[PDB]
Amino acid sequence: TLQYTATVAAPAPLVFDLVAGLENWPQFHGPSVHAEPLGRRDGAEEFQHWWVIDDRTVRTWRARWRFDSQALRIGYTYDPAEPAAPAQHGEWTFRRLSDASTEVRVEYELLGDEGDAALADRELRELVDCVTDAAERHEERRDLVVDFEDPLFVAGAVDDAYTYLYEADKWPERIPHVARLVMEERVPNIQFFDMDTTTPDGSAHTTRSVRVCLPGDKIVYKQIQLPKLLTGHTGHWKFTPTREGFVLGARHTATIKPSALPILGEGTTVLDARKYLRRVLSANSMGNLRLAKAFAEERAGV
Repeated sequence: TLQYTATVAAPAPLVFDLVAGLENWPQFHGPSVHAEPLGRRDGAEEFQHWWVIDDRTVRTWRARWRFDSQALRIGYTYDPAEPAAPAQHGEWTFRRLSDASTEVRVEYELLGDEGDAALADRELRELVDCVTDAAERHEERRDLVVDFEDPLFVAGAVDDAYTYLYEADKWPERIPHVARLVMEERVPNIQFFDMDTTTPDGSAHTTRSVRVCLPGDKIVYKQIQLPKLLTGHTGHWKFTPTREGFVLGARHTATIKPSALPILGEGTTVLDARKYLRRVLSANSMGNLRLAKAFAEERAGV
């Protein structure tokens, strides 16, 4: 049995919550793109995981988790991943050292012979490092992290709006200011693209996104090449049926980089950056939502 232990300057329940909240790892852990709950399996919670492991490759695998918020323990088993990574079995424990200090310990084993133990060790340490940072900077992140979702009712079929937001390779001809989009989808329903967006002031900004596409449900994405103002940006396009149509949701979770605040002008505060992002990101997304809505409603005979 292998082991890694670290000290986190935050309360144990907060650290436990960060690790247990699998769907939110993408908010503070670089490689994490999504985690999708798949139901129970005799008391365990089954999940599918997606990590971006280089700028054109995603690793996905199935896992089963056991969360104990009373004992502050988390058990997990990973099936073998694609591309190959070994099966793994482990346990997290979170131990009080003081009111605001915690000892995190992970004990685990790789199953089988074919793994890269060095790689697995480094990946665990980076995850624990990210947990540590998110926990220790919890109060600061309440100001740096801009998290919101804007909905729009659509009187039509989910599949039509889903197709519209899924076929991003067509956006340059459909969505204003989308000047270029270079799509890669070698693995079905896992997309990478570079995108150039123009703005009224001349300049054009390139970003790169990775998306996990869940047909009929949602598209979850993460920007892996970011604007200078951000250290993180995740979001989705979500489709929620109602009795009279469905409600398309555009979420953004964007993390401000304090050192880049001056990019918005002399005197820019964190709140100024939050206001900028909330307005600019929602305006861009609402443009997409209204286009997807029109597309779906047209196909529904209005």
